[PDB]
Amino acid sequence: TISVRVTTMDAELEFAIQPNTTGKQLFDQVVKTIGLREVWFFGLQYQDTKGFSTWLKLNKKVTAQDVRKESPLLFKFRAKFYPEDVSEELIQDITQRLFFLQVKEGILNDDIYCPPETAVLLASYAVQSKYGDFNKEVHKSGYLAGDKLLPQRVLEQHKLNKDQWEERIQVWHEEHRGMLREDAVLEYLKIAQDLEMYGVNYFSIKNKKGSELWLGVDALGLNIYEQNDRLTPKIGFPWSEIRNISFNDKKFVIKPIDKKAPDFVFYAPRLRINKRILALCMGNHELYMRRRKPDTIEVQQMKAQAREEKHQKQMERAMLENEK
Repeated sequence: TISVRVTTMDAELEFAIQPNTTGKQLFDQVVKTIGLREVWFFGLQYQDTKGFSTWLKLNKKVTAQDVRKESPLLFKFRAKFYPEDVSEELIQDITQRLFFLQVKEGILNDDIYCPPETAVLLASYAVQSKYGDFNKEVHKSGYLAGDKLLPQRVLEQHKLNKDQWEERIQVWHEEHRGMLREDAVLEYLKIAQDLEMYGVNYFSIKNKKGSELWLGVDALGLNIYEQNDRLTPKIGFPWSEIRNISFNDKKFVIKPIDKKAPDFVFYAPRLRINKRILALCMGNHELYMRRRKPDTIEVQQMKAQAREEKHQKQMERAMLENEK
């Protein structure tokens, strides 16, 4: 039997599996352990035998995928898909917290572009989540001096020092007094989800002519970007307009729903990456159609459980808040 370590954005988990264990059986233990039921967004990422970041396929034996000759096997539990609207679609506090931490990681390392003024508001919600209500006795000058709060490109391209950035974040921290940490997490996600790069998987492609471009795959559809501008799509293909996505030997074809419009063609060189593109397209299209049908009874019951858990946590805080 095989020892496994799974890291979420804020937890270490240890498991032992049979060598016959599928992805789905390992994944099911992870989500049961952390109490996550919104499982459709998530997957297990690992570094393969060549050092490439790889999604574990749930419908295959773990040890048959290109996992390393390590012990224990290491995985990262991460969101693979994003909702169109966090308010509507992230039901559980755990789901909200794991999206929050994964997105904030990508904001702070400059993976997800964020203008300075937005970075300050995001940081103010991250502070409310970490520290709770501002109190001028504890949150003295320097209270944020030890925190990674802004993207490096925001800290670089300005001549404000550490102290001036902390003062700007504090103004908004003070404004969030009375906000539950979980409500700050949600307000963070509501701002982040409107960023141009939020929830976009980028891939390096060419058109027929050989112009170097980017493909974006996201919740809403496909986008084509100029090489030097990953913020503004030059062309958009909503999932509602895509009949089929396929590739054969570097050549991708996007067939439209309107059978009289032409196909869109692009080229991507790596078989490994082309499979990953196809999997994100099929996964994003399936969730696009699913969120346009009515909530399953299962989802209604998760919504109920979440609302009751939230009501219960309020009662407990009411009881403690009262004692003194």
